[PDB]
Amino acid sequence: SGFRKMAFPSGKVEGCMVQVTCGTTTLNGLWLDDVVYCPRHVICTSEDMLNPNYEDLLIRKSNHNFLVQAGNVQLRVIGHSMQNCVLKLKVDTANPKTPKYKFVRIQPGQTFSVLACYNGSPSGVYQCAMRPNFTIKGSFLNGSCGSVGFNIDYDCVSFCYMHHMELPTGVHAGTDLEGNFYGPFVDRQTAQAAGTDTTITVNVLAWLYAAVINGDRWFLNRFTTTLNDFNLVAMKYNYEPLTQDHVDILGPLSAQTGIAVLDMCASLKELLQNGMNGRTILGSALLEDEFTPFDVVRQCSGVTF
Amino acid sequence: SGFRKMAFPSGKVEGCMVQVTCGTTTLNGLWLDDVVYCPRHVICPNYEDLLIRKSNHNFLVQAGNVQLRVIGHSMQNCVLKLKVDTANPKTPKYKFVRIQPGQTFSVLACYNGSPSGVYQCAMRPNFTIKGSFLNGSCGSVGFNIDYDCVSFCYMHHMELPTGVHAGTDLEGNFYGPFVDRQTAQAAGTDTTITVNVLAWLYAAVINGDRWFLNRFTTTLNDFNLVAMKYNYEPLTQDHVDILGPLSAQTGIAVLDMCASLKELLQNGMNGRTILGSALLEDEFTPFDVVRQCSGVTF
Ligand SMILES: CCN(C)S(=O)(=O)N1Cc2ccc(Cl)cc2[C@H](C(=O)Nc2cncc3ccccc23)C1
Ligand SMILES: CCN(C)S(=O)(=O)N1Cc2ccc(Cl)cc2[C@H](C(=O)Nc2cncc3ccccc23)C1
Ligand SMILES: [Cl-]
Repeated sequence: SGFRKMAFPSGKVEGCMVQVTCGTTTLNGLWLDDVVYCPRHVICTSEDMLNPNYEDLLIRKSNHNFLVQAGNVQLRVIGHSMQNCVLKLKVDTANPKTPKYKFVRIQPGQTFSVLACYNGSPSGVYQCAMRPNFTIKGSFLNGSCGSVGFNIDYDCVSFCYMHHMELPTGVHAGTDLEGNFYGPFVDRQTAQAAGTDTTITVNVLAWLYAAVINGDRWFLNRFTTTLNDFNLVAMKYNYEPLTQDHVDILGPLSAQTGIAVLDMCASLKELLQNGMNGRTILGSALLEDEFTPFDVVRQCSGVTF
Repeated sequence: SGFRKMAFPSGKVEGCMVQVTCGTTTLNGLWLDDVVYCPRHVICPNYEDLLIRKSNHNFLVQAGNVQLRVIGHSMQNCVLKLKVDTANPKTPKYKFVRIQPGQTFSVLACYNGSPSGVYQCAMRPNFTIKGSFLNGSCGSVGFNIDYDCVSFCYMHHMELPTGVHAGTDLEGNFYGPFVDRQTAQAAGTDTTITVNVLAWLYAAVINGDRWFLNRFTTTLNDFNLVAMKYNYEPLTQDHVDILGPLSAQTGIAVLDMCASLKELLQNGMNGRTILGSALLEDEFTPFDVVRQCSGVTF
């Protein structure tokens, strides 16, 4: 019993964190095999950030301008290349702690663990989600650039995010491990703001099914809804549209609890209308949207209370 | 910017998790040097005469895909210590520490000696933890990291009827009035950790959330009278002293913030949130707030 925001064990990622220095800038890098991956803005000054020509800045650098530190050991850079917004530094030593890994690009609503680092040293681990507006609500200070997001289903680490910047509202923007940004964001200090955010509907539904599995049903009602009528109501509360894919994905939780997806949608419509009235759901007074259907099946028991 | 429930990096603890099987029971063990520590209920009462029947070869210890040979066994309170033939080469610098209610720690939840998740939690004033555990999680451990030294503070033993959890320090002494056996036992009425809510209000101010600040101040005595009525723990002068750094950083005296807490308790939040929460959060200590709003590394 119990339901917590749970992150993956971070050990396989800790053994990959290194410090990357270029002139006055110091940030974090991900050391996998003989390559160190880091944000390309490590080559910029604060002035360069308004309109950086990364290609012009990189061509002026040589291998020995990049200082890479792994623990108390200096690594030797023997090559360098840019791939989108990531810099790939070829080093002379392969990381003996390299785990089994993949680079995966995620979709909004997907969750992942973040290992927040400063000076190539891990300081904390937390769980978060890719928001529908492509930002993440993280906890990052200056020096955290290069910190990574990952999932560890089985013993394979799937790297999905690398931290690049903080937007004016305090939210964060970054790239997949191939250097492609999530969202319309650029690694430029330009006037850019996160779009209006929405609630991840399929995740709130999954979390309501987790509450039913843990023995709570106070929020259920005798009604059902069509998918269209649910979306017409949900859009009015800034909830993401629920698609037929979302309904199919919730199938296993629906069969386990005995409650149809469209009946759970009717409870959601009612919670949005009435609020919680002094009650909580899994120790929360708000509707939680940072647990996917997959996270709920992984964390919760296979036997409903 | 941002404020998350953050756990310590779990790697130094992952390298210590093993699976212990004895009879039909399988649970987790902590392998440090040549000793495996696990809940004594794995032998399952009078544990000493139940233990005397067992031989070293009855305890099956598995570290990854490698079998560890048990060469000795002894009990210390509610923990079983299995002497093994091999010292753990991944043993970190460590201490066994007993924590107080209100203190926080990270839990590495494991099943079959394999870590599956890490989360942050607090020792409740009623000595239970609101964790997330299924059958097979027994032996999972709680810890803090103070530089490069892991301080082990908790070992999971059982789930109570309300879904909350009970366990021991690494010397086998339970937190709370619990016993390791199937009997009628329940968690006492819980209270809110006042010094932790105050720390979290200071974190909200640091992150630019000031709607709850007011011009008023209060006395420690008047605040405690009010707090006792909302099932909040008494605030002591030690708590006030501990909040000193956050008081100087934000410019809000601890009794000035206590008056904000008083108004929140009597009026509610009125449709507003603080750090994305509609409830007053009590699982961040003053040190957690200073650490997360400063970037301390391990
Ligand atoms: C607050 C962000 N700035 C305006 S900044 O510090 O001047 N700035 C501009 C900037 C622009 C583009 C890119 Cl790709 C990176 C950056 C840098 C940046 O975003 N780094 C930070 C990252 N994460 C959390 C951060 C919290 C605090 C400070 C800095 C953080 C550096
Ligand atoms: C619900 C607890 N039971 C009644 S039990 O499963 O029959 N039971 C009895 C019992 C008695 C004493 C002691 Cl020290 C341990 C236990 C066991 C126990 O607490 N294990 C569990 C631990 N954590 C989460 C658990 C979730 C689900 C089940 C079991 C969990 C095992
Ligand atoms: Cl995805």
